[PDB]
Parts: sequence; C-alpha cells; structure tokens
Amino acid sequence: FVEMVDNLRGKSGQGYYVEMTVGSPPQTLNILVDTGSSNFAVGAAPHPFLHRYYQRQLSSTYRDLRKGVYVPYTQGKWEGELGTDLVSIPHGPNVTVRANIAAITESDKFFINGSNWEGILGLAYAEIARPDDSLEPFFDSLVKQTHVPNLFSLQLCGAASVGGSMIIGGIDHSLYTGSLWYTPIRREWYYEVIIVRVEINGQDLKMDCKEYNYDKSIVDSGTTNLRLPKKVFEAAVKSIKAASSTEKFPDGFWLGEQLVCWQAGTTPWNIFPVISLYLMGEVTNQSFRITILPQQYLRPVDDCYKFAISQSSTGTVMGAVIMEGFYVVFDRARKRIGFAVSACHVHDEFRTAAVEGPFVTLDMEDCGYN
Repeated sequence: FVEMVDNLRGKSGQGYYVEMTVGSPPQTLNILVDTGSSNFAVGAAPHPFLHRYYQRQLSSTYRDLRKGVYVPYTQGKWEGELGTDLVSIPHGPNVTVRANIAAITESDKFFINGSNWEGILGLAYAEIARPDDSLEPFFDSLVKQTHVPNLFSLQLCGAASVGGSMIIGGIDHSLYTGSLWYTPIRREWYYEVIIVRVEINGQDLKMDCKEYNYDKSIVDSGTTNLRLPKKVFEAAVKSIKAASSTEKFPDGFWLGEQLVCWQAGTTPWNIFPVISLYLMGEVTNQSFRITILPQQYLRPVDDCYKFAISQSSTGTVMGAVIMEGFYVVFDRARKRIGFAVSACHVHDEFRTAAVEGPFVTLDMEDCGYN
C-alpha cells in the first residue's frame, strides 16, 4: 500500500487523476478517478486540449468490439468505439487485466483545456454504465481476473496542484486517524448513501430527513462541491449567513460566483460554522456523523476563497469538499462506505473535524427517496 500512497494528482477544481497504462507496448495516460460514473474512456484522437491520447492501432492486444458508445450530458458529451485491451496501474496493485475501454473519438464540453488528464475511470457500478449495464466496469474486471480484494479507498488531500491517494484492494492505517465508521451503500448504481440528519454548529436544520436525499445522495470524487438540494441549500446558507453575520458578503459569493478575500493569515474562521452530516449506520436505528470544518467548504484560489457549497436539483452530492476532510473506504465486498478523519485534512487550532457515533435515529429507511 505504501507504493500507492500519493498516486493521485490534479489541479484545484479539475478533479484527481491516477496514472494508467493501456495496450502492448504500454501507453501511459493520466485518468480521472470518478466514483460518480462507470465507464473507462480515454481520448483516442488528437483533440487540441490533450497532452496525449490512446492509439488503438499501436496496441497488439487491442480488440475492437465493433460497437459504438454515446454519453450525453447537460449540454455536451463524448462518443467513441468500444473495445478491450490490457490495463495496468503503475502505482497500484502489481497486476494487468483486460478491461473494456471506450476510445473517445469525438466530444464536446468534456475535456478541459489546460488539464493534465486524458481519460476518465468510472468506479461506480454497471447499472449506470453506457451503452447499458452489460458493459463491465474496470473495477469489476479487476476483481474477477485477479485476487485484489473488492474494495478501494480514497484520501483526497487537495492543496494550485492537489494530491491524494487511491489505495486499491485495501485500507492504509497511516491515511486516517480515529475510528472508521460505515454507512450502507443503499443500492449498487451510484455510490448511494442515506443522510438522516444535518446540523450547523451543533444545531439541527430541522427538516424531514427526506429533504436530505431528494432524490438521492452520492459520494462523488468527480464533483468538487458539496451539493445540496434546493430546500436544503437555502436552509444551510441562511444558517451559515447567520453564524457569520458578523460580516456581510455579496450575494454573488453565496452562489460561488464572487469570491471573498482577507489579509494573509487574518481569515475569520471562528465565524464560519462547522457542518454535521449524520449517515445511516450498519445497525438498526444506529447512525454516525461526520463534521466538516469551514476550511472544507471555503476553498482557496492575500487570502481569497470561494463558497464551495452549491445547490443541486439531482440530490445531494458529496464531492471533494466533503471527501477531502475524510478517508473514504468504498467497501464493495460488504456494500458499505467507511468514513474516518483524514490524516491530510486541514484543521483549525480550536476546532477539529471528526467521525463519531453511535447515535440513535429511528425510521431511517423513511429518509430514502422512493
């Protein structure tokens, strides 16, 4: 696991990528680690934004599946040719597997001009893979063709150049402090979880827990901000505004549009509240909570910051803002996600993030959207 430490890189806001090799001889490419999708797709044509791209033609182990794939988004997309090839992770388990690979030949609003990654590694389940759920995801192929345990864990450390660790096949004790608590993976499509309670500075937001998961909550390393549903967002903001009322901020800030600044070293942290999210526990009526320091939802860019919390219309999204404060264990074998304080989280001198429990929370099932 020591050789896998620090195997993730990236730029603030551009996601984390891991190095991978494809084909024979091996072709090196930087790949986005995305627990919010399920396809393994790499640029395979010279799009001007790419540092490099996969060249099927030059791989003797490449097998054309003679089938296309099309992945649409809000206003963009990516499309390409399906196939398989030998895949390896230089700074991961010492193995090589044959996995499905989408060779992206055309795309819009997908690649980022200036980024250092050329592909995406979807670590979610087949249920949401494209063209359909018959296209086996990389991790499923990794587990079936080798003896790597069915689980991986992520330590996203953020700050500009960011860094992190993706431990494949296990858990690394040196990456976290304290206890590791688990929440059930409600269903195997996205890494869906259930939030049963939210508190700001210890005070309950007082909302039917359903509002917290309307219409789903997921852990997504591919999303930057903590995204909360409308109603939840407004309540959270109002509460954060009140706590920091000691100062005023232009509406554009609470929208992540305009940033706020302070002299270097004079950031009024004490005025920004800590946020607590209670997650369904492993035991009936049992739950636990994770707390976020304001240093998590106020990301750098003297000292200036942007509000890293935004509203959602597609459920709660626990992205880098949340994940960077914790060591997240995606225990696929046991359909659960574990959280523990990260050994690389940024912390105040008077306040400390945490993962704790147990708590008694009744009718948690009702919190889930149906």
